[PDB]
Amino acid sequence: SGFRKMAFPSGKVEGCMVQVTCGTTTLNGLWLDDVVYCPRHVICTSEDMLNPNYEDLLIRKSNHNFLVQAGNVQLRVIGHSMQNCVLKLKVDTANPKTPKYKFVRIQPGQTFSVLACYNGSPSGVYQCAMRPNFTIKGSFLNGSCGSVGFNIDYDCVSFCYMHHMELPTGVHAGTDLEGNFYGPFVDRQTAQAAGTDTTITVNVLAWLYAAVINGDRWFLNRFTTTLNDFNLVAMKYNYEPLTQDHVDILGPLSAQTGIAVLDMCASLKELLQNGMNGRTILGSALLEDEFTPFDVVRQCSGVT
Amino acid sequence: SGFRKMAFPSGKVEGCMVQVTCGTTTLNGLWLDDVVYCPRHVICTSEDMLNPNYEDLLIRKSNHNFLVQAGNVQLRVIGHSMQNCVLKLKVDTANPKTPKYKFVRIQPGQTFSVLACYNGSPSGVYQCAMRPNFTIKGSFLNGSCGSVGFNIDYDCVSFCYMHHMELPTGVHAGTDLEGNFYGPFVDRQTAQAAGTDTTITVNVLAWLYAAVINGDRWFLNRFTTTLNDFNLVAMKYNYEPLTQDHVDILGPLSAQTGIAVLDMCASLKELLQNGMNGRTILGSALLEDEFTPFDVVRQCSGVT
Ligand SMILES: *CC(=O)N1CCN(Cc2cccs2)CC1
Ligand SMILES: *CC(=O)N1CCN(Cc2cccs2)CC1
Repeated sequence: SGFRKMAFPSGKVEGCMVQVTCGTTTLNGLWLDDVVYCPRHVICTSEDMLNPNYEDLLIRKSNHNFLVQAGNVQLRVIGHSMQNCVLKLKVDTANPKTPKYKFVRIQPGQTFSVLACYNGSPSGVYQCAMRPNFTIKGSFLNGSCGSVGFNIDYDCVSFCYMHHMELPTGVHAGTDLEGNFYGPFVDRQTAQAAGTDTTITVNVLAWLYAAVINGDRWFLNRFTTTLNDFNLVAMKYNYEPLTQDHVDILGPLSAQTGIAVLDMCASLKELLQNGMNGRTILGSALLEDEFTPFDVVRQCSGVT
Repeated sequence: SGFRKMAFPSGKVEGCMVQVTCGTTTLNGLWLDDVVYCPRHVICTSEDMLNPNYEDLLIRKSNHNFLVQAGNVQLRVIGHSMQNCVLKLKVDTANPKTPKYKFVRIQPGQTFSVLACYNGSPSGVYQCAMRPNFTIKGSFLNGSCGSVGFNIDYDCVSFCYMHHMELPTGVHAGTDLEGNFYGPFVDRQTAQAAGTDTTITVNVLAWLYAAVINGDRWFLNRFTTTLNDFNLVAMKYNYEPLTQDHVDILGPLSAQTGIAVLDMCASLKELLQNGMNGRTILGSALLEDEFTPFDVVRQCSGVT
């Protein structure tokens, strides 16, 4: 028992982190097979970041200008190309620690682990979610760019995020491993404001199921609701509308606990309207929305 | 910017996890050099757990009865001994992935990362603190015992915890790597109740400093207090008394932010007496106490 914000074991990803330096700029790169992936803004000076023309800036860079270092050993760059907002640096050596991997582009509401790195060296691992406004709430200082987000399915790492930017509001923006940003963000030092950070309703319900499984049951009530009635309340509280697809995904949690999804919706509706009244659920005083239904099942069953 | 509950990268510890089976019982073991460490309750049947006499039960076990498997390869057990509540199984092969390591016994208030494992296989990593009542609030199902808690200082892993038990209240108890339990807990299926889970005051203040560094400043007020005045409030709210040692440890955070430790104490005092009023600090609606002053400095500076 017990329920924690848990990240995937990071070892498989630690074996892929390298340092990439171009001129005076240093960030992280992801070494998979004979390719090192990194944000294209590694070619920029802080002055270039104002209105960069990446294709033009890249013309002034040759293979020998990209310094790639894995631990204390240098990798030889034999090619470079730009794909959207990432650079792909072909090196002459395949990463011997390359795990089974995939590049996936996640949807908002999906969670992942981040291995925050500086100078190609891992500093820590934490769990994130792709917010409905396509930002993530991470922990990233200067030098952390190129750190990646991932999920693991037994022995295959699905990389889903690469860190590129911090908005003036302290929230983060990045790309998938094809270099396409999540949301409307651009790799430029300009005014970029995030939209409404709505709450991921299906995740809150999954977390309420985890609370019941782990003994926290005070919030269970004698009520039920419908999807349409619940959604009137979800609209008022800036929660994502709940769909039948979300109800279907909560099926296994409903089956395990014996609590119908719409009854859990009614508990969530009372929690939104009445508040917590100074009480906690799984050690939290707010409704947690960065656990998906799959994360709850995984943690509650002990998948390795 | 951004501040997250961050665990250490787990790779160094993943390389040490093995499965240990004795009879019909399977849990995790920690393989360092040619020794595998695991909870001594691996020798028990659920029936033995009621009132086990470990020295007597161990007499019926020989080296060949301890099945140790690292991945899909079996390790040969050439010796076994009991040290307090852990068994040390000497194997004929040194773990080639043994990192630089130390065994440390932590104090309450200290934080650490847990690599939750099942059948010697890592499932996830999360951050914990040794509570003032010597329990930890983890996420551990049957089979998770033998999972370890650790801190890393650059390339040396300091192992501080090994999972052994879950109390009826859903909280966890375990030992250091010498087999001595934290607190008064015993490895027996008996009535064991935890004492008051008081809040780690110095950790809350460190986290308030992290909030100011990361932009959350609404709780800063025009007041100050003394250690004795603050402690009258800390007593009322089940917070640990603050000492001059704690004030000294907060020195670097005070220096960085320009906020005197006693002024931050006064902010915390108002937060305790007035509550949050529906507001949040670093995405939390309660005062977080599982970040030490050292964790805050580490995360805010990017130590790898
Ligand atoms: C994440 C990180 O390391 N940095 C340093 C480089 N910086 C370049 C810029 C991208 C957009 C505007 S400036 C991003 C943050
Ligand atoms: C943590 C874990 O794997 N388990 C299974 C074995 N169980 C034995 C007992 C220890 C004290 C009472 S029963 C502990 C939990």
